[PDB]
Amino acid sequence: AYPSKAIRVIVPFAPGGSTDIIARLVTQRMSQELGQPMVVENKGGAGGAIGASEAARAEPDGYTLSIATVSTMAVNPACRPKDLPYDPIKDFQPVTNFANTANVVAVNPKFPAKDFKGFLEELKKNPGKYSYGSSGTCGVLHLMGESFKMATGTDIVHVPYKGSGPAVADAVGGQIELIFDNLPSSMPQIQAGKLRAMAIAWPTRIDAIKDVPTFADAGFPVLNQPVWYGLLAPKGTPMDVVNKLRDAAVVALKDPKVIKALDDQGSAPSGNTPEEFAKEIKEQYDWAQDVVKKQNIKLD
Ligand SMILES: N[C@@H](CCC(=O)O)C(=O)O
Repeated sequence: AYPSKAIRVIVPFAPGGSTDIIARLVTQRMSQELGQPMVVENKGGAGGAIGASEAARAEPDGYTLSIATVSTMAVNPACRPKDLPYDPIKDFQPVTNFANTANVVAVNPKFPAKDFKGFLEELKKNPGKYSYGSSGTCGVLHLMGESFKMATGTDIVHVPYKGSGPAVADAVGGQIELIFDNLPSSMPQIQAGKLRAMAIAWPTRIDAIKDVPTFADAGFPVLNQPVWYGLLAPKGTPMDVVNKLRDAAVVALKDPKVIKALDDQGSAPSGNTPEEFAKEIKEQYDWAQDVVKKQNIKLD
C-alpha cells in the first residue's frame, strides 16, 4: 500500500529559492504523516523547464513528484510555445496547492529611494542603467520584471539566474541593484536589512513587513498578482495516491509550526482540492498567454 518506499520530490529551481523553501517545509511534515521519506531533488535551469520536463517523464506510480510553480505551469508554456517539452496541464495530475505566495520588488539598500514613489523617479532618471535579477528567462519573475517595466514606463536590464537563490545573493551583494522575487527567499534579507522591499504582490500588507505597500497601494493594481506552490504527480497516477498525498498535505498545513513559517515568509496555506488547483493552474496559464502574446510583453 502506497507509500512503501521513499518519494522523490523534484524542485525545478536551485536551492534557497521560495520553491525550495516551501517544498522542504511542507514535504518534511508530510513525510512524518506518510511514514516514508520525501526526498527533495533540486533540478534548476531554464526557468524551471529542465526540472518540469523531467518530472513529466516520470512513471505515474506516485514515487516521483514535483513542485508546481507559476513559472512551470504558466509562463514557460507562454515563453516557449513550440518547443517546451511538456504540456503543464495534460502531463500532470494536480494534487494540491500548498500555499499562496506574495511576490516582491526589492532593492539593494544603497539604492537612493525609500519608497515606491522615489523608486520610480530614480529609475525614470536613469533608463537602461539599473539591472534586476530573476529566477530565469521563461519564469514568472522575468515576466514580473517586464510587466513592471511596461506598466511604470521604466527601462531596467534583466539578468536571469538559475533561481532566486543566486539572485538574492547578487542583489544583497550589489551585483544587481534590483530583484524581482517571490517573497519567502527575499524575506530573511529584508528582515536583516540587507534588501529593502519596495512593494509586495498580495491583497494586503503583510505583518512581517507591515510598512511595505502592495502594488495596489503603490497605484499599480495590475501588478498586484501573487503566485503559489503546489504538488504534482505525473498524469495517470492513481487517485488513491493523489488522495493519500493530499490528505498528508492537509495534515501538514494544519501544523502550527508550518502555519507560522508560511505566515512569516509571506505565504498563506491553501490545501485545496486537485480540481481547485487545476483551476488555479489554468487561470495562471491563460493569464500568461494573455500577457505575453497580447499586451506585447517580450520574454525572449
Ligand atoms: N520563480 C519561481 C521560483 C524561483 C525559485 O524558487 O528559485 C516561481 O515561479 O515561483
